[PDB]
Amino acid sequence: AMELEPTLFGIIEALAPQLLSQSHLQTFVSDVVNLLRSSTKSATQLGPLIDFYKLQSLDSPETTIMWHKIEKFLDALFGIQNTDDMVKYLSVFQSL
Repeated sequence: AMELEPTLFGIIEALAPQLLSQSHLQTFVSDVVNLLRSSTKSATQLGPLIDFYKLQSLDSPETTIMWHKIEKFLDALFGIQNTDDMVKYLSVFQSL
């Protein structure tokens, strides 16, 4: 029953309330899933993606931590190589 893009949308908003606008969080989720479903992952395109959004963001201790939780959440996600394990991982973060 879990579908990937709205699940990620919900988790990111729970990690980082109000950090991104609705429109930008959706664009971010779409770019994340595009990288996640790419055939072969090269280097670490994920961190550069996140760094790009972080340039547009606020310096404050709250938002710094929000971005750290996002990048650790996504780093582990991009380590998961099969779908049932991914569902399990996401279902854990759905408690937040």
